[PDB]
Amino acid sequence: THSRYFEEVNLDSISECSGPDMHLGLGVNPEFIEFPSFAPGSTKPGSCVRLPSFSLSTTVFAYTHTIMGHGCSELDVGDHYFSVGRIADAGHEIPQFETISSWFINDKINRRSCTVAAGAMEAWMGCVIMTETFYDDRNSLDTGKLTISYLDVFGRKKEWIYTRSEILYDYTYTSVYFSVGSGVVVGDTVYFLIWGSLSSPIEETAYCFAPDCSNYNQRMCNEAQRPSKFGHRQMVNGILKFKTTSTGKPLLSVGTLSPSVVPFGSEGRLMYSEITKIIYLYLRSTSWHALPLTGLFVLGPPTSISWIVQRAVSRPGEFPCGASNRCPKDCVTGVYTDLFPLGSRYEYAATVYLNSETYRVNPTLALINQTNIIASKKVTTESQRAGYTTTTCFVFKLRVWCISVVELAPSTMTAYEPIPFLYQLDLTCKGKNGSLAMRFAGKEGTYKSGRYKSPRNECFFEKVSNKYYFIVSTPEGIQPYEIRDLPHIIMYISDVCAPALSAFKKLLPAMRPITTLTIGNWQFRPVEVSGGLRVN
Amino acid sequence: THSRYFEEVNLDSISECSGPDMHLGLGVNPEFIEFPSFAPGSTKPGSCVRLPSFSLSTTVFAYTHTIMGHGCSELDVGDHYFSVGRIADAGHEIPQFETISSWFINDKINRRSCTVAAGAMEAWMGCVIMTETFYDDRNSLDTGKLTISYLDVFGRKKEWIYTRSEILYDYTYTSVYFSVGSGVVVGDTVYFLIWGSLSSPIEETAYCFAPDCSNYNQRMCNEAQRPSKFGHRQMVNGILKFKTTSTGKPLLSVGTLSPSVVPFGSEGRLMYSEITKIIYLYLRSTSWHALPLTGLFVLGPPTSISWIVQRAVSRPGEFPCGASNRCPKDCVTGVYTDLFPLGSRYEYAATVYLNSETYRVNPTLALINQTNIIASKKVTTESQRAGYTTTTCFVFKLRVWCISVVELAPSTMTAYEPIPFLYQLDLTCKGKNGSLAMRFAGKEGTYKSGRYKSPRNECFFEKVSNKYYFIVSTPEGIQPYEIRDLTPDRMPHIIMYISDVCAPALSAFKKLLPAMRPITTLTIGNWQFRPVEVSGGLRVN
Ligand SMILES: *[C@@H]1O[C@H](CO)[C@@H](O[C@@H]2O[C@H](CO)[C@@H](O[C@@H]3O[C@H](CO[C@H]4O[C@H](CO)[C@@H](O)[C@H](O)[C@@H]4O)[C@@H](O)[C@H](O[C@H]4O[C@H](CO)[C@@H](O)[C@H](O)[C@@H]4O)[C@@H]3O)[C@H](O)[C@H]2NC(C)=O)[C@H](O)[C@H]1NC(C)=O
Ligand SMILES: *[C@@H]1O[C@H](CO)[C@@H](O[C@@H]2O[C@H](CO)[C@@H](O[C@@H]3O[C@H](CO[C@H]4O[C@H](CO)[C@@H](O)[C@H](O)[C@@H]4O)[C@@H](O)[C@H](O)[C@@H]3O)[C@H](O)[C@H]2NC(C)=O)[C@H](O)[C@H]1NC(C)=O
Ligand SMILES: *[C@@H]1O[C@H](CO)[C@@H](O)[C@H](O)[C@H]1NC(C)=O
Repeated sequence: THSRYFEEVNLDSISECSGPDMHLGLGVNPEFIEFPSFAPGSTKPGSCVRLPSFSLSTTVFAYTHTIMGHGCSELDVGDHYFSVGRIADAGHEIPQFETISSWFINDKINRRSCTVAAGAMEAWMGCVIMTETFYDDRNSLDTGKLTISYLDVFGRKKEWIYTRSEILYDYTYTSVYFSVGSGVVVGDTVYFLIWGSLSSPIEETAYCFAPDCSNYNQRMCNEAQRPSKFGHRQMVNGILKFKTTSTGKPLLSVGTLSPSVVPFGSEGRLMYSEITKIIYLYLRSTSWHALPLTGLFVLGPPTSISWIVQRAVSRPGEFPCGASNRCPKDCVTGVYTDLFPLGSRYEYAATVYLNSETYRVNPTLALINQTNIIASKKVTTESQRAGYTTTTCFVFKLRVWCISVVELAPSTMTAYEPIPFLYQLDLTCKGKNGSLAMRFAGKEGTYKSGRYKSPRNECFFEKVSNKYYFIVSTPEGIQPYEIRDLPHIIMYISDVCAPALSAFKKLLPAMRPITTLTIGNWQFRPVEVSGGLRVN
Repeated sequence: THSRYFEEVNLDSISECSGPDMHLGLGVNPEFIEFPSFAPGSTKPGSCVRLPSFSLSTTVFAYTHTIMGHGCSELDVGDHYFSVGRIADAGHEIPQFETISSWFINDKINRRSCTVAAGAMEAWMGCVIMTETFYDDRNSLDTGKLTISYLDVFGRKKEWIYTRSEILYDYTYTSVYFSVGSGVVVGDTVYFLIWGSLSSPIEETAYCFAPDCSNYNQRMCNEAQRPSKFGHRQMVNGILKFKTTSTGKPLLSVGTLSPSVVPFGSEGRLMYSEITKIIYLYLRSTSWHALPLTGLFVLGPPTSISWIVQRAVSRPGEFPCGASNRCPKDCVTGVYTDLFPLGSRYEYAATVYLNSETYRVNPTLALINQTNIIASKKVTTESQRAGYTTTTCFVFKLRVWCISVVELAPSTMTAYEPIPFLYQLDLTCKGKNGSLAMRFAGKEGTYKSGRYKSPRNECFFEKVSNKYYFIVSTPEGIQPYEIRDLTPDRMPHIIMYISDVCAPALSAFKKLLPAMRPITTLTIGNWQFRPVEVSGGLRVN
């Protein structure tokens, strides 16, 4: 079909090379590649782009970010960006993200916690509206007023505004928020992940599975489930289901997950694999279980969740509920850092987590294997401030790629700005023999190993200010030299890059203050020259 | 539908109320509107987006920005963003910019000074390539390697690479660079503005006009033409012309402007108006003429330029040639800040200039005549660093709008980032009576006066953390208030709506100065509102 990717393949999560004989790792360190960002920046000073939501299906992908105006305030939340696009081939091994349709919402009504679900050549956006024109001092739970938007690759834009009565709730909620993590569409049913407080308790038996707590009790568990904030109402998680084959306004149903399996109802992401027929469930830890809440969710009655222990990363938060905290405590704090599953049962994962323990700073890309971190790479710097992070991986031209959008603070004129990063995960599983024990394969074929292209290590001549200069271009740095000696003899680049590269790779920390000349009359001196129009 | 904007028309012509009885100004203060930026940001921490080029024709607009990689270095210049799009109507008075086709160049060859020119349903891009695999210590003319890219609204892409011999040069150049300011397409001919050093001097006296200089000499004028940095080669300006509808590779011709009219050859912008049939020419001042170099180019078989004196803004520069030197000195420095003409003969102009004297900081939007500044507004802060600025104005639904893309520094992860700003210029011409003596008109009708919509002055109830509270949203600030029952209806439980308390609360909120609303209890009717700052527990800010 048109307006759809082709070389895009879901990860073969059967890539579980377990057993002590085989060890999984990365062959080539991931490198951030430059491409036109599908997340357009803000143009009004003060208005910040935040809360990114990215979903990838087997046909198209969808993206959404909220533009909080009036100095990055959560009270002017009516301006959003909703886009549907597709990955594409541009004649190279680099997947090129393409935006085909975009729906820039600019109405006045405040829509918060806008999540996205990429479907079959279409996308659904779930937001909620808490603003109300009337007020009653008596107890009067306002309609959740959630809006479901519908954007197709053909430019079609539709939307429905629901009330509390139209939606089928199994239990009465006090407030309903969409999890900023992406929804998922399977078959004819779109499922979104929601979280909210219930008016009355249900099981009163919290998750109460302490990861590494020495002293804990059940009362602490069920007390943390109903924090002091939100009015001591149990924060539970639920699934919103509505069918795409419905005429006009879709019918909505809500199935609330039992509080015994969900530790704390908060934001989270739903991912589904056609290769596995499994819906992996990520749940952001906004309470005490700072260790990542990954699990495998089972559709259809009876709905079942299998939580998986992750002890390689964590989410920063305020004391006493920051990283390294393992005991149940009444607290609401944390950050959204999802973990994309790279195994059939979350055996291996790829994520962009905040390395700090308390302050939400230092974004770091990392591949984990539940026990440790297989590999790691800092996004920018250690002092970099960050916010929500989302990560989604795919396969393009028999190579595993990943796109990770992270909120970064500050910005050029705003407080936050979600920026995407495309990188290659050269997954390699090798034995004790030091050799690759197995080559990961898929339906399209065996995944290729190595870099998509050889590193650029060239040397050329460049004219600046009517003067020619030798240029050594290496992946670690580019240095210009000035030719300073001789119509009797002419020359070209010939083979001077490699002899210069050999000495330039060793004296790289010294920035090569000397230059080994040639036997001929030619010679060059290392000087830094710049254009006259931009001194910078 | 079609792939062009509707209800968009050019300005000028009617803006001729230059009579001393009538003064021209702005009615409503310009406000930056939020829209999805058609300048996509960078995704690599090392590569920085820079050198924006924006062109707007009578059908579509074109944009281009260069991604300098390897730590924002001007040596890794192979990535470029080329886009063609259109304005559109979304049921509002706001001009919504729409990007139709985008061509992300990612070759390895270094292309510097990439200029764009919009026209009909397509756009042309002119870049140069100074990289050469060959080299000669003796003086040899390098291949021009001019690359002309071609992008249509249907996604069609084409490109040509030229040679020093294929192009028709009236004089032998040593180096040729495209002016970052946008080109223009008239009829079937695409005109770009180029600048460069000549191998041999034409030996013509410079512009040699004195912007209020007590002492200047003829030789001082000729010194700036041939600076020491470029090897005493006269920096001249020329026009590259190539015709569309040509077979295969289009033929390129170069017409060098005489050094008598052009003071110093550097970057510049060409803008042509269908209503006026004139090509207004901006020239970036990179020498001593710190005053903005605006002029009116005519396409006559004899090339002719008439420069218009502007004494309202200037460009920051080094100590010998700053924004206040204005007298002939041998120097090469400055910044690109073009001025979009709002008059038939550059009578009024709109720009975003750097208000500082030396450092390229403090970007400031300003509308000027030929002597002073009509109105001014800083973009963000005074300490904001900036770079190149480009500005293009138009009409949408009988309203004067302007888009200004300026380089801002620093960025989120790069050194530079071009960001656009959309604002409305409420041009009003009136006399001392104080009543509007002139209503600006156009082909579609009289340009409407006033703000595009009434300012948002709303009040509403919002529930956060299961707690309802008042929210007063005004254009100056948004304040939440805790609702409390001041014995209303002789019962604690009550029902109140927005329209019953919003208008007087808005009146009281506008009177209270900043830092007073978040501490002042607002009591009205039978309800007490207490300014309390509360946010959701998900994200603390
Ligand atoms: C999750 O992923 C992490 C990634 O670090 C794994 O943690 C490491 O696991 C390894 C075992 O797989 C631990 O032991 C290390 O083994 C190396 C040798 O491994 C085999 O391979 C070589 C050939 O490739 C053979 O020569 C050798 O006999 C082994 O059969 C050693 O190299 C490591 O330590 C030494 O390395 C060099 C010398 O090569 C020395 O200079 C170093 O100083 C060092 O002494 C090491 O012994 C390793 O310790 C684990 N690291 C951590 C941080 O825990 C997890 O196992 C994995 N979890 C899973 C899969 O469940
Ligand atoms: C080129 O642009 C300049 C800026 O637009 C023009 O300057 C303006 O010229 C008019 C001519 O009438 C002056 O109008 C008079 O101004 C005074 C004062 O008005 C207010 O402004 C001053 C600012 O210093 C302030 O001190 C006062 O308190 C007032 O608030 C009135 O008394 C008169 O009635 C009359 O309107 C403008 O003042 C003047 N503006 C500035 C900033 O100098 C200039 O005329 C243009 N040139 C041409 C040839 O058109
Ligand atoms: C302003 O007032 C005068 C009073 O004589 C009047 O004649 C004129 O028409 C009015 N309007 C103008 C000058 O635009």
